[PDB]
Amino acid sequence: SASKSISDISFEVDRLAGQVSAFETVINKGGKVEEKSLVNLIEMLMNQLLRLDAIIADGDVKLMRKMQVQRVQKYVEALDLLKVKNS
Repeated sequence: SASKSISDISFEVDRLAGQVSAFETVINKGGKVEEKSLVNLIEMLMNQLLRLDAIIADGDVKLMRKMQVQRVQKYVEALDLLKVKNS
C-alpha cells in the first residue's frame, strides 16, 4: 500500500535528518568532515524524495518533474533575494 510506503519514507527521512543534524554539530564543534560524506547523504535524501514523488504521481514522470520544479522555487527565490540584498 501507498500509505505504508509513505510511512516508511517518513521514518527513513527522520533518520537521515538525524544524521544531518549530527554532521552540523561536528562542524559547529570545529570538526572536519569529507565532502563525499555530505554528497552521499544528499544522494540518500534525493532517493527518498524520488520514491515519494513516484507514489504521489502514481509513476507519471511528467507530474514528477513538475512537482520537483515547483517545490524548488521557494528556495531559489529566497537565494535570489539574498544575492541582490547583498548583505
